[PDB]
Amino acid sequence: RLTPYEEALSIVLNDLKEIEEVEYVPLKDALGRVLAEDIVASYDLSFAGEDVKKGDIALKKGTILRPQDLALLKALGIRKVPVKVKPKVGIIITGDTNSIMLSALVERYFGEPILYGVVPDNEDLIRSALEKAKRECDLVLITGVNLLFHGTTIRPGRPIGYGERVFVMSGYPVAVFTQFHLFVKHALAKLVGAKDYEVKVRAVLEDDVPSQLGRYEFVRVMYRDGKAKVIKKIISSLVQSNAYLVVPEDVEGYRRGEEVWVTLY
Amino acid sequence: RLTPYEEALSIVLNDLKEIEEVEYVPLKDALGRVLAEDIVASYDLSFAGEDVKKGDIALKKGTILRPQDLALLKALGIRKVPVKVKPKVGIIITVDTNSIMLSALVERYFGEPILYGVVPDNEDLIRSALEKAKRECDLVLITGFVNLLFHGTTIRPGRPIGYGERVFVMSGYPVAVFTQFHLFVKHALAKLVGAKDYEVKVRAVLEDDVPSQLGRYEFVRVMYRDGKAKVIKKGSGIISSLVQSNAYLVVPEDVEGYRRGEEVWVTLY
Repeated sequence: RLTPYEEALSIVLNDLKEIEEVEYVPLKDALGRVLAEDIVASYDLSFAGEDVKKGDIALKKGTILRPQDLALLKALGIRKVPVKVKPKVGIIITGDTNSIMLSALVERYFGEPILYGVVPDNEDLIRSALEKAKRECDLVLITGVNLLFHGTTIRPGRPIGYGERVFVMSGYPVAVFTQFHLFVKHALAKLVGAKDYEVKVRAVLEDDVPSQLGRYEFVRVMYRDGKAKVIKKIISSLVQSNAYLVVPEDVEGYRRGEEVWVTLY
Repeated sequence: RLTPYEEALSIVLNDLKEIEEVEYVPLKDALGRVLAEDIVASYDLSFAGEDVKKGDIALKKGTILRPQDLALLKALGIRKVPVKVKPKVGIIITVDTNSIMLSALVERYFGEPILYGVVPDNEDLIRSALEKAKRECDLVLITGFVNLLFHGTTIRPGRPIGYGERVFVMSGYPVAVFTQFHLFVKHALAKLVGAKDYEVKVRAVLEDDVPSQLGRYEFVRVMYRDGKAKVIKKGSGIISSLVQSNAYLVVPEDVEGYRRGEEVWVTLY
């Protein structure tokens, strides 16, 4: 009884509320951080007011601050910036490469990894580590709860579940990576109000893309200069790729030479 | 008598030798650093080694380490990764938004920023401020002395830019400074650390006309989304065009401009 992907995504997203916890940091330390509210020019910056006019929104809420954003803030006199507090993500691992991969994935995507390291196969130990993680963390990821769903149409990573602020993820690296990009990433963004975290590009396929109806497929690709090389394939598939093509459940596949969308890592 | 951009750029890159100084850092801290050397697998990781086989290069020198790159290193048992020691980049300024803009830009592009603050437009004070930065840094940026290999190029904005002896003489205008960083400093930093694949060109259909002129290498700020590029209307003291963009288009000087509806290359910030 697999939950179609888009459906599953909406469940997880509808079950999470943007965190309203604001905190203030010096400009230097604001790079990469998510702007907690609109910034309104309090004065003006060639009959001037060209840059930004008093009362206009200089930067919007959920802006992932870049070097030029810091530059603007400075020009507006803002010494300390209001930024969202990083969602703490507990990382539990059951039995080891996922611990560091997920730690880095969550750092790259607005979160604060919290590493509970490994937990052996004992439903007791697992349960405590997990309940511990649930108390300490805004969101928890455990590798293989009242699950709003378990088992999905994604490939790989079908067995994924989400319930009560926790994702039950796979144990295979590429499946963990797929699960993060198709689920966790979007969850982390809604929690912090991040805007423009994904870049979609047009690419022409250098290869065929074998798929199958009924599966939402995550395909790894090396995207370069308007072209995508499908990585035939096992961590090497992720290292040899820099982007991903999705093949929905009603698309049987794609043919060498046609144009599609890939999303950059 | 202006230097043409590409001629100018290869002058800077060819005068810079890759730093071969390495440091070993734990995996937890290796994210985004540049792998200093090819890593060959000591192990085998559906047949054995399908992932990586003994004696093969698992990761190439120059790789900007990503979450999965670190995961492969753990699999290979490399608790301490040989990474390049960040080039140190002195920032001298002659209020000021360039200090913090450049500092983040260098941070974003492989270097370690070192602030020397503002110095009076006093020639003596500039000379010693420079000399101090040359002693401590692999590269120096002065906004606002030097045996320059060129001074003034075809680029717009940021035309007066000069380079010589590890120092870029940069503009005082935010948009010119940003322009000069992406067209020159970013590349000089990459050459120094030996970074591979540090930029992404994408195809975009223009939502607007891109007016330019022959004789000038134009840096055009754009907002790229969903196969489309929106041209930002606005060096230049107006940093709002920098923030309302996420990519840039180059108009290479033997091109008068581009028209609405035409497809082009834009480079993501």
